[PDB]
Amino acid sequence: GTVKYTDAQIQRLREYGNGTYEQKVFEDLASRDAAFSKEMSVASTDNEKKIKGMIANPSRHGLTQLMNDIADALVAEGFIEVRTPIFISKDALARMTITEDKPLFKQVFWIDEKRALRPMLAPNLYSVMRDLRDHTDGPVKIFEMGSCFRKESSGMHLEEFTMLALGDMGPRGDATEVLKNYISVVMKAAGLPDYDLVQEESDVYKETIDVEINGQEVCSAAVGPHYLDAAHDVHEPCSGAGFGLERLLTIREKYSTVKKGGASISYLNGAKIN
Amino acid sequence: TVKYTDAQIQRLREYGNGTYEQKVFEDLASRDAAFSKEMSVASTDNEKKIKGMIANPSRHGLTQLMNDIADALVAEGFIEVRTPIFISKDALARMTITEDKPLFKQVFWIDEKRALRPMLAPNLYSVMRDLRDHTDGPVKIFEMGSCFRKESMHLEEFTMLALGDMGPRGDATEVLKNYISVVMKAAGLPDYDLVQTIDVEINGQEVCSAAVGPHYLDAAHDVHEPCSGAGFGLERLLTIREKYSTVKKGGASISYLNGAKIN
Ligand SMILES: Nc1ncnc2c1ncn2[C@@H]1O[C@H](COP(=O)(O)OP(=O)(O)NP(=O)(O)O)[C@@H](O)[C@H]1O
Ligand SMILES: Nc1ncnc2c1ncn2[C@@H]1O[C@H](COP(=O)(O)OP(=O)(O)NP(=O)(O)O)[C@@H](O)[C@H]1O
Ligand SMILES: [NH3+][C@@H](Cc1ccc2[nH]c3ccccc3c(=O)c2c1)C(=O)O
Ligand SMILES: [Mg+2]
Ligand SMILES: [Mg+2]
Ligand SMILES: [Mg+2]
Ligand SMILES: [Mg+2]
Ligand SMILES: [Mg+2]
Repeated sequence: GTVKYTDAQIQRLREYGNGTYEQKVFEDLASRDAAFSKEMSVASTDNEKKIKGMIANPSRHGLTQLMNDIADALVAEGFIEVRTPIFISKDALARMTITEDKPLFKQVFWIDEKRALRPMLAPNLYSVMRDLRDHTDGPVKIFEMGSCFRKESSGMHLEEFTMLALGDMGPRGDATEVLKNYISVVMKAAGLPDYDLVQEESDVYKETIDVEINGQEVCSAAVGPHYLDAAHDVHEPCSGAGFGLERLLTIREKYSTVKKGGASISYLNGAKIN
Repeated sequence: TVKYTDAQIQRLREYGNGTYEQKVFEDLASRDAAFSKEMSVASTDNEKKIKGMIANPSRHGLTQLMNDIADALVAEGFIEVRTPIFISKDALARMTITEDKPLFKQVFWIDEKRALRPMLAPNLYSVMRDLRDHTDGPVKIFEMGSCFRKESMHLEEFTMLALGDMGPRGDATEVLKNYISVVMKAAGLPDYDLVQTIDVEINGQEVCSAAVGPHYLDAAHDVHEPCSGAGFGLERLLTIREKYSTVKKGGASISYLNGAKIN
């Protein structure tokens, strides 16, 4: 038939269940509602089994594990892991071209008149990369994993999310080829070797190369552009990429929403505890 | 006798991780000679350390400390959790952090109803209680993450380790002291003092506060679960272990990287 679960039913099923409910079709409302009742019980049973398993076998958190898996792969390739402050300045945002008129500006959480929660890692990474160039003539390769914040409103969007951002200044070889190779290192280390690279428009970067899995963006990457590099006193080929770690984990683990695999007081590693 | 001047101490600590406050000199000329030499050594040592990190990169020192402690706690039966940085005003109020408490004035507000967490306890206690709804046995969990406080060994953003144990125990104080030992040994700081609630100090500097039975976290229930917990400042632990001359060098920064100044 053509009858689907209602939007409310889909939300109720996804609360405790990680099935693919949006695909189901039914002949009529009675059959839809009977199937909903059955699948709500399955979802709750499966959820409880997962919680009992985590209690019986304590483990590192799934998001922490993914971070460690990727970070170890990048260190093995000669990337320095950095940690930078969550607070950044209004000026730092302006140097990314994120000023009052831009849409991303409206998504920023301000702490005071001059400081904000970072919505991206690039401002701090540009700073650190430029300073590291003072200490070497070779490539400068760094990465950070940490929380970024944006006002949002819900598909694959969190207000606090974990970005992995990498930067490579002065790469040996063509900057685009080098960028594609480091994307490959990350994706394989994350357990997601199958993905598409797709050119997309960008307010900040003009054009990005995005990593998409079945049409879902999990990363944006860019070489420069020159104006952005020069705004950070960078005067050589440069590239970087930013990955959404909860998005990666959600896709790999087949969680039905993006809210289950990261930080939460309701979910733990895909299962709802309350 | 003369010591390094206050300005000389600050200048030496900018690039250097020596212990400069103890040095004594016979006269200004010898102080100034020693200062010039120690400044030069600190700067060259710093440059070499940065060149070594570029040449042979490693996991960040703070990330490594988190992993070392986390490994040890999971081996002891603790579940790792991650909770949001944002918490509600009501959650703080249930913490007893109300408009009158001095910590309240240290809170970074995001809007009228939400703040950056100044500690991990409110979220950790909530998660422990919910996990206890799913088992008959005790629940032991930990989190490591950023907390935020307006401040004057203090950082505005710092990394807390918080661990908790809820449910049937038996000699809760000795069990809590053992969890402290597990963390401190895994961090590479086996020598410390317990002080009085229990505080952990190294040479007089607080690095952890711990408690049995903080039933104030649970005003919503008449009957409480037994519980204990402990909170550690990870930058403080790393600074002490690595002998960095300030607390600003081992954690998150755009001027320091693993103890060394990059600008
Ligand atoms: N609110 C969010 N929640 C979770 N992940 C996010 C969020 N915003 C961005 N990301 C991730 O961070 C990566 C780099 O950020 P960025 O390129 O600025 O995202 P974006 O273009 O705003 N993505 P989108 O909002 O889906 O169109 C993205 O590719 C996502 O994987
Ligand atoms: N601003 C800060 N910067 C770094 N570490 C901190 C900070 N505040 C607290 N900590 C650490 O977090 C642990 C638990 O927090 P808490 O018990 O609230 O600290 P506290 O009593 O305010 N300590 P203090 O401010 O040194 O007197 C402390 O023992 C410290 O190791
Ligand atoms: N568009 C997303 C993802 C993205 C794209 C290109 C980037 N290029 C860089 C170059 C140098 C240093 C850091 C970066 C950086 O993080 C970066 C991040 C965002 O920024 O949120
Ligand atoms: Mg967006
Ligand atoms: Mg996009
Ligand atoms: Mg994008
Ligand atoms: Mg204090
Ligand atoms: Mg204290």
